[PDB]
Amino acid sequence: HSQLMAQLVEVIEDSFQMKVNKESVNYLRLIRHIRFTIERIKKEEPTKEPEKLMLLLKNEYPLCYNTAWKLIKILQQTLKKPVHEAEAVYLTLHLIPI
Amino acid sequence: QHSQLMAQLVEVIEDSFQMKVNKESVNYLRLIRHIRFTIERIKKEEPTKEPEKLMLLLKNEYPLCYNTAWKLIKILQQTLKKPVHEAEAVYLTLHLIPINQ
Repeated sequence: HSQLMAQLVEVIEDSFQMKVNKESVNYLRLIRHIRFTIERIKKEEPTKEPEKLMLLLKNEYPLCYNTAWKLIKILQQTLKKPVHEAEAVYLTLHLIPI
Repeated sequence: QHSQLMAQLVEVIEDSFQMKVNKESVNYLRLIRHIRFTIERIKKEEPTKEPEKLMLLLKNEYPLCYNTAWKLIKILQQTLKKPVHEAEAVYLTLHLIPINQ
């Protein structure tokens, strides 16, 4: 899907008004994710909703991810209630901009 | 309140990122609002509809990456001629975020 991948890349460059770093880990990862999503779509297999997101966030933003978990550690120690993993995902996403 | 708890969460954030949060800024306010909601869901022991919640979060907080992901998803659907699920837009947004920055 050479022309398809090129077109997807162009939409991203136009939209974000940047040129991709084709050297970078983030880019290499994106193209691999797109190639794999193509296959899942062809096969009509479901997306993994949950624990997949966690690994992704850990790899893309280790510092925000681990920061989320230190927050959650303090919350558990204080409030004593269990913490559903989905909470580390939301916090990681709220921390990235800071 | 959870005032001291909040204060302690913010120090930890400041120290992790090697920064000072301007406590008279919109991003100090945004941050603590999201954090109080986390506390409330933990204390009250409430689960979230995770695909549903992420889509809402991303739309509000990463609107450029989210909207661009939806455009890509529609291209894939039209080219491959297959259904695409909502979860794709989410996982694709998360790969774009580090790209836009």
